[PDB]
Amino acid sequence: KETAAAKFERQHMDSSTSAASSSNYCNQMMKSRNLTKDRCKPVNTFVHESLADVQAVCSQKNVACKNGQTNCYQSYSTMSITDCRETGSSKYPNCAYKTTQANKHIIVACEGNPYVPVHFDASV
Ligand SMILES: Nc1nc2c(ncn2[C@H]2C[C@H](O)[C@@H](COP(=O)(O)O)O2)c(=O)[nH]1
Ligand SMILES: Nc1nc2c(ncn2[C@H]2C[C@H](O)[C@@H](COP(=O)(O)O)O2)c(=O)[nH]1
Repeated sequence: KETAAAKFERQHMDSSTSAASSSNYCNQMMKSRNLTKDRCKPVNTFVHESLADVQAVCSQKNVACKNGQTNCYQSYSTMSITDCRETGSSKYPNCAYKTTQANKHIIVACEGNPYVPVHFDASV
């Protein structure tokens, strides 16, 4: 019965590494986190920080979500992230991703008891 909180962690958290070490990281992780079974998800960001540090963003800078919701929050600090997005070649079910390492602020939507991230909105 996967909760939105848990779906966030499966799609976006990778606390086991400080950054993507190889150019194949997104192909391996998108598959292994189950993000290509229904379709190729076009864009997905992984965050290489502890869970507590990411959950804490829900008490940091309140901003508008891209869709106008008001329950989005931007990290005060940059975070280590991996941008995964489909390449030109990518075509379901043969998904293909480019791996880009970056240091950026994250913007997430939060909800719940506990009040935790449930959607990754953007990096800036
Ligand atoms: N839903 C969702 N959107 C993402 C995620 N990572 C980045 N984005 C969004 C932010 C931007 O709206 C868009 C990419 O835009 P750009 O970098 O300009 O091509 O993807 C993610 O993990 N989930
Ligand atoms: N609770 C909640 N879930 C959302 C929001 N936007 C997208 N989702 C859900 C739909 C999908 O199950 C999932 C997609 O993951 P993400 O890449 O984090 O947007 O997030 C939102 O604003 N609030």
